Parts: sequence; C-alpha cells; structure tokens
Amino acid sequence: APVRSLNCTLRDSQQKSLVMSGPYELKALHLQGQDMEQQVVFSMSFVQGEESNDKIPVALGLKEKNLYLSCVLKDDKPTLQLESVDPKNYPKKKMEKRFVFNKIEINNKLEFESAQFPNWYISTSQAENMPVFLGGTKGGQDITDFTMQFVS
Ligand SMILES: Cc1cc(C(=O)NC[C@@H]2CCCO2)ns1
Repeated sequence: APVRSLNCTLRDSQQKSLVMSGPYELKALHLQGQDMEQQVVFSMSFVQGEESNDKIPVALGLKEKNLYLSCVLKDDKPTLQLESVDPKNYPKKKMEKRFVFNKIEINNKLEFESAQFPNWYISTSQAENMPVFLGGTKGGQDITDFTMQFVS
C-alpha cells in the first residue's frame, strides 16, 4: 500500500524549536509566540526497517518539499544533510538507508538514531542558532532527546 506519514514538529529537550536559515540549513533556537510559524514542519514517514516496541524506523521529510534528512560520510565523518529527491518517487515505503532513522522512545522523550550509522543521533547544541547535526554519542553536553508535536 502507500507509505504512511504524519505531519509534526520536533523540539529538543531544552525546548528549542528547529527553523530553516540558509539553503539546506536546519538550526535550533528558543522560539515562542508569532515567530513559531518559522519552525519546520516534518512529514515523518513510517518506513521499512528493523523494528521493536520502542524503536520505529522513520524518514524525516520537510512538509511538501522534496527534501529529506539523510546521513552520509562527509570529509570522512557521519554527517547530517538535507538531500533533494525526485518528487514523483517520494516518499516511499522502502527508503534508502541514509534516509532512515530509528525513532527510539526512552523516558517520555524521543531519540533519532541513524539506521546507517549505529549510535549516531540527530543532535543540537546548547547554544542558540547552531546547526542541527549528527552526533556520535547520546551522552555529554550535546542534546539528543526530543519531543514531537503532531500538526494538522
Ligand atoms: C549558518 C547555519 C548553518 C546551519 C547548518 O549547516 N545546519 C546543518 C543541518 C544538517 C541538516 C540540515 O541542516 N545551520 S545555521
């Protein structure tokens, strides 16, 4: 059948929102009131992959954009990028592995682990207005826990 998707927003555990800045540039900042319109709305697709009660493979596309978060080696490191796709072909149930995150529910928060790069997570910095990145530990000063808000 089709792939199933939900619209949503994400905020890090310090309650920073994710907003688009430069071309293909996703950053996190503290946001409230009128400025909340600037936050990125995701289309979270439920995709093919290894699954358990608390570990659900997803893709994260930008709502009504042919852009997906992906995990690739860049200058020899697991990095987070926004990648363009053919809008006729996406989303799909069998997303390529670089697009797949394991959405993990622990203690009423979510972590998004790269399916391609085990133990690398969507991360934010404590500082305002810094890139969203792929970080190689769910431990230390960088933030790897999020909450989801469901959108119409
Ligand atoms: C100036 C700025 C640059 C970035 C930036 O490079 N963000 C990278 C993330 C990875 C996925 C897409 O965005 N944010 S503010």
